[PDB]
Amino acid sequence: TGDYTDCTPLLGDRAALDSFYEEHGYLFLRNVLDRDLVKTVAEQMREGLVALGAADPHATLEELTIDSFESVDEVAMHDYVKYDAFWNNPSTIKVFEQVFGEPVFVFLSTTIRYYPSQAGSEEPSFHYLTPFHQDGFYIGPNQDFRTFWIPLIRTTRESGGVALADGSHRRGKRDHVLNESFRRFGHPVRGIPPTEVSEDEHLLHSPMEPGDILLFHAHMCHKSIPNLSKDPRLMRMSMDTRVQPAKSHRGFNAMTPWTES
Ligand SMILES: C[C@H]1CC[C@@H]2C(C(=O)O)=C[C@H]3CC(C)(C)C[C@]213
Ligand SMILES: O=C(O)CNC(=O)C(=O)O
Ligand SMILES: [Fe+3]
Ligand SMILES: [Mg+2]
Ligand SMILES: [Mg+2]
Repeated sequence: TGDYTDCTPLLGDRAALDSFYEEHGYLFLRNVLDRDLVKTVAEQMREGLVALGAADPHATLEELTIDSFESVDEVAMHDYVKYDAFWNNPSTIKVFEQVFGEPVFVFLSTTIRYYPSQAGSEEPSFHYLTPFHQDGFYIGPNQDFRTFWIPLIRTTRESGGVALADGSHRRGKRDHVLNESFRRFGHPVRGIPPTEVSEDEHLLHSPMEPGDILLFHAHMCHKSIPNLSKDPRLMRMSMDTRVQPAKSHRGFNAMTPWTES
């Protein structure tokens, strides 16, 4: 469980950036998004949690917690968090265009995540997290989109985020099988057996700061890391969308907001 390689030095170099991405199936970029814009999104999520998660109205972002992710009306949270305005801000688009080397289309769907620490819990609720999977298994038909994952407040090794299997995107779609320990809508979801992820596809996770981006290939095998933070005990607050060349086919998920899919 190593660390992401910082790819920010490669942004000035089309060839070098693409070569890294091709080999590894991800890019980790530090301090490339407008931190004021990110903070505004974080504070929108915070206000949603005050209104819907019974979060402390006087807590700072890092003091924030909620009793239960599940007790929060996720549909209502989408009214609070103004992600489309963020993704489509010129400063954000510029970074996306640097990554792709061409004009882009940002998905109309974004997933917002507000996961409290469950350090010390004997029966923790982590069924709302994700098993090993590839976004391309459930998004298509085109497979040239990339997932863009951003922290809204900082993450730590203990507070979690997403773990990536380095270079796991080079053998196409992998088998996803029912996993009863991960659920959406009472339905179990499908994941890649952890045994079917090679020891050679080294698992990576680094702490990230608001302003940072993690992005990865449609066939990158990745999974949630649970929040077991204690000192500091932090929420993990993040959001993820998908982005693709403006010219590429725009599928169902690309055109359909989260609340309707
Ligand atoms: C495979 C699992 C984990 C990734 C996706 C996910 C997520 O939260 O990213 C929840 C499941 C529902 C889904 C149909 C969108 C597919 C999911
Ligand atoms: O953030 C998480 O726990 C899981 N995220 C993803 O699977 C993603 O962004 O594609
Ligand atoms: Fe995913
Ligand atoms: Mg107080
Ligand atoms: Mg392939």
